[PDB]
Amino acid sequence: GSSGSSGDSIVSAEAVWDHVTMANRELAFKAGDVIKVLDASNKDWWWGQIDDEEGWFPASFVRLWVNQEDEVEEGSGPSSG
Repeated sequence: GSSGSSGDSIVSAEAVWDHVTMANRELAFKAGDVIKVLDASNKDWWWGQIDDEEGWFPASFVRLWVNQEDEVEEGSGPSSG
């Protein structure tokens, strides 16, 4: 047969940077695209689901929404005469 379940928690991450891919398989997106995490078996490998697009996206290149961490980095200095 086939059965099974698991905690009901939906995680939503946001592409921090453009993750280009030479292959179609990989779920490509642009900084901003919001992907819906379905399963997170691996430690740094989860399957994402986009409105039309679908595939697996890197967790090391995305920023979680329900994150409990705070980083300090903005960067500045455009130019100076």
